[PDB]
This record gives sequence, C-alpha cells and structure tokens, in this order.
Amino acid sequence: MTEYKLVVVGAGGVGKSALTIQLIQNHFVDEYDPTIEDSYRKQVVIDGETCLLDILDTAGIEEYSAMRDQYMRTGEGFLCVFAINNTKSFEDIHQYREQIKRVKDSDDVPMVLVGNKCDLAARTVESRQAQDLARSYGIPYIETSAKTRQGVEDAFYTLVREIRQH
Ligand SMILES: Nc1nc2c(ncn2[C@@H]2O[C@H](COP(=O)(O)OP(=O)(O)NP(=O)(O)O)[C@@H](O)[C@H]2O)c(=O)[nH]1
Ligand SMILES: [Ca+2]
Ligand SMILES: [Mg+2]
Ligand SMILES: [Mg+2]
Repeated sequence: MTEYKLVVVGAGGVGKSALTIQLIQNHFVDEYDPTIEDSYRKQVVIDGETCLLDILDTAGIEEYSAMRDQYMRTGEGFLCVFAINNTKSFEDIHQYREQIKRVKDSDDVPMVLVGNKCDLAARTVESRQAQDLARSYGIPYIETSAKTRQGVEDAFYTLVREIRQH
C-alpha cells in the first residue's frame, strides 16, 4: 500500500530510539545504548489509510554517524528531536535542518520539531521558545515523552500528515 519513509534525527541521548521503540513496540527503553543506524517497519492505519511506515533511527553521537547522510537521503519526512532538559540539543537543531536540506537538496522538506522528555521537570527549553523556532521553519512543534507515551503517536502521525501536504 502507501509507504512513508520517516527519519528521526537529533543530538545524542535526546530520545530518538526511545520514541521510535515506544511507537513501534509499545514499551519504554530505560537504558542508553548509542545508535549507529537502525530501521523499523510497521503497517498502521493513519486517518483511514492503511500504510507502511519505514522509520530510520539515526545516530546522534558524531563518532557513530558514519554514512548518516546516505541513509537520510531516502527519507520523505524528518522528525527533528531535541530534549526539553537539554538546551544544547535545541541549539543543535539548526545544524540538523541544514543537513536535511543538503541530503534532500531542497528547502521545502516535510519536518516536525519534537521536544522530547516532557515528563521531566528540569526544563530549560520553554514551549514558547520551541514554538518560535518551529514557526520560523514553517513546521509544527510537538512535545513528547517516550516514557509515558504522551504525544508519541501524534508526533509521527503529524509527520505523515506533513508529508501528505507536500
Ligand atoms: N524521562 C525520559 N527519559 C527518556 C525519554 N526518551 C528517552 N529517554 C532516556 O534517555 C536516554 C537516551 O535515550 P535514547 O532513545 O537512547 O536516545 P538517542 O537519541 O536515541 N541516543 P543516540 O543518538 O546516541 O542513538 C535513555 O536512558 C532513555 O531512557 C523520555 O521521554 N523521558
Ligand atoms: Ca545495553
Ligand atoms: Mg538512538
Ligand atoms: Mg532559558
């Protein structure tokens, strides 16, 4: 059926893998095992449409980001993730957007800004600050928690809906 290729990017430790695993496997990964390049595939119904989700979980740690560019190149939509208790990861978003622009050779790529770990209280990135960044990119801002599942389905499904507007 219809297939959507999603790519999750962002700094190391922000929760990219936890978000994907929570979405696909319905459980929270408590430990931190750095990712190289992993992919998941699941058939789901989104807004009445039976579709196949191909999700690429990329490395956030530089030393592990070998041919990251090559893997991202096939992506149709990207989830740019930062953690609300990690200001540096938020500032790093700019760099990921530029990378996506390169790999896709386009300035109009489907994207969604995600503020993960919203279950934690050590917030240093206020919602408003992220809303402003997203607005400048012309994309949605959504907060999530791979731990409680809050906003997880909404983030991925919203990305699909952004791809459909492309
Ligand atoms: N409290 C809380 N912890 C989270 C959340 N998402 C991820 N974590 C925790 O953050 C740590 C790193 O998460 P992980 O998903 O591995 O991060 P990553 O972005 O995939 N790292 P890497 O880029 O190296 O592959 C883990 O200990 C994980 O449990 C969340 O929403 N809430
Ligand atoms: Ca381990
Ligand atoms: Mg990971
Ligand atoms: Mg501040």
